[PDB]
Amino acid sequence: TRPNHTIYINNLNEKIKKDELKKSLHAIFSRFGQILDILVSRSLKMRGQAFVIFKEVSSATNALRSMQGFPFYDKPMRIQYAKTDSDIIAKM
RNA sequence: GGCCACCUGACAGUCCUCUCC
RNA sequence: GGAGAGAGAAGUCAACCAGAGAAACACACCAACCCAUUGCACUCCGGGUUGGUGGUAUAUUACCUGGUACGGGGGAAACUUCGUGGUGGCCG
Ligand SMILES: [Ca+2]
Ligand SMILES: [Ca+2]
Ligand SMILES: [Ca+2]
Ligand SMILES: [Ca+2]
Ligand SMILES: [Ca+2]
Ligand SMILES: [Ca+2]
Ligand SMILES: [Ca+2]
Ligand SMILES: [Ca+2]
Ligand SMILES: [Ca+2]
Ligand SMILES: [Ca+2]
Ligand SMILES: [Ca+2]
Ligand SMILES: [Ca+2]
Ligand SMILES: [Ca+2]
Ligand SMILES: [Ca+2]
Ligand SMILES: [Ca+2]
Ligand SMILES: [Ca+2]
Ligand SMILES: [Cl-]
Ligand SMILES: [Cl-]
Repeated sequence: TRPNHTIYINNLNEKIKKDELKKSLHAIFSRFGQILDILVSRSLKMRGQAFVIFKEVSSATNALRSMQGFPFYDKPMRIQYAKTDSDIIAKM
C-alpha cells in the first residue's frame, strides 16, 4: 500500500494479554522513531492485530522494512502500512 | 394429603416497548 | 444516560395481614479450557463448558414466628390443636 504514518501488524499471538502485547510492541519498535500510540484490541475482529502509529512516515517505512517476520511470541509477525491514516494523524 | 403435566396468580437484576427529564 | 409506567422470559412459591428470611433463575465481570476467527481499526462488546465473584435480589415464594377469615376435632369453662390457590393422570 502507500507509505503511511501507521503500520498494520497481524499474525500476532492471540493468547497474549493486551498490556503485555502493547508493552512488547513498544519495546521492539521504539528504536525507529517516536511512537505516538499503539492500538491493540482482542475483540473477535481485531484480535491478532495491532496498529503502531509513528510520528514520522520515514520511521514507519524503517520499521516495516526491518521487522518483517520478526519472531514474536512464537509467530513471525506480518507488517504492512495501514490502508488509511489513523485518526490522530488525520486530525492534525 | 403426595408425584407428573397443563391452569391461574405473587415476585419481575435480562430482554422488549412507550412517556418524561 | 437517569426516572418511571406497561408488556413479559427464566425460576420459585400458594387462603389473609405482618416480622424475620433464604433459594432457584436471569444478568454482569474474572480465570481456565474448548470451538470459531488471519481479521484495517481508532465509541465498548464472538460462541460453549466449569469454577469464582457481584447487586438499594438490601427482593421474596419456600422454612420459621405472630395474628385474620373460613372450616373441622378436642375443652365444663378461661379456649386449644390441625387444615387452607384451579383440573387430568398415577396414588394413598
Ligand atoms: Ca503507547
Ligand atoms: Ca474481548
Ligand atoms: Ca421533550
Ligand atoms: Ca409460567
Ligand atoms: Ca395466595
Ligand atoms: Ca415481609
Ligand atoms: Ca434478605
Ligand atoms: Ca457492565
Ligand atoms: Ca450488558
Ligand atoms: Ca486457535
Ligand atoms: Ca478470512
Ligand atoms: Ca472512524
Ligand atoms: Ca470466551
Ligand atoms: Ca465464554
Ligand atoms: Ca445479595
Ligand atoms: Ca425486608
Ligand atoms: Cl487482555
Ligand atoms: Cl488500544
